[PDB]
Amino acid sequence: NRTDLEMFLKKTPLMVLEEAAKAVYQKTPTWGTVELPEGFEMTLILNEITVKGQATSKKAARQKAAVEYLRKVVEKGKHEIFFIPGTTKEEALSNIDQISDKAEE
Repeated sequence: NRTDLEMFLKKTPLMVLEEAAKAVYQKTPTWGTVELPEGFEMTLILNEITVKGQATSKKAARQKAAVEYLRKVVEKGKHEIFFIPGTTKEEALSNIDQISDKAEE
């Protein structure tokens, strides 16, 4: 956000996490890989927010996890963890949602 370059690097969803964990506590995020009959479960921890997601792929495993985290933020009116821009309600949701879709092109 500070620089246009950041917008470009925002190509991946993990960029939002790296910036969120950093701008909030200047600390890196925590990931965990589980092996269960269901497949693989990703555990994401962020200071006070912790989320988990089950998936059959590694790429989709983290993506789903990083999303659950962001959601908890909006609920606590703290979407500004890194500065998620949302002129309106749907803008905040829709904005993030696009960060996931833009994963490809």
